[PDB]
Amino acid sequence: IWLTALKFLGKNLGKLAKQQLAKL
Repeated sequence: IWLTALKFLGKNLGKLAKQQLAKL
């Protein structure tokens, strides 16, 4: 479930993208 995890990690990835936005 590596490609899947990438989605979660992506969830973690974007959730982060938000941390970037919030600050922006």
